[PDB]
Amino acid sequence: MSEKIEGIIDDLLNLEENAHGIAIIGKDGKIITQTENWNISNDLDKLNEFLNEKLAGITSLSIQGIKYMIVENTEERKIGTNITGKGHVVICPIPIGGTGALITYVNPRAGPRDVLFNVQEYAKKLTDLI
Repeated sequence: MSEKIEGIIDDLLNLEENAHGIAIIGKDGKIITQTENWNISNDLDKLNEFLNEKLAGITSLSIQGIKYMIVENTEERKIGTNITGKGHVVICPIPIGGTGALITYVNPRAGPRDVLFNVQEYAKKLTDLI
């Protein structure tokens, strides 16, 4: 963790109104940082399993007791939506198809595709820092 990474996250949160939570997984599979409104620590093994699964598949992912149905899975972005109104999650691998990730909890009132432009770009900003 660094203040450079903290600066990037703060910039993303101020820029992207529908980013309601952030977590970063380092290239080693460990949590670098996360926003204080959630904790993904007890779900890290399942998150890493999903992040690193090769496609040619995992259909749901639970984070902190919220079940997300997987509606999109590429090397660039993986999207889960809770279907009881609890929100969405967007996982952007760092690098594309890699072992690090920028994870965004998405405002329940938004669609998860709404944050993609910003989160995919900010994932690329973290390439050399994680």
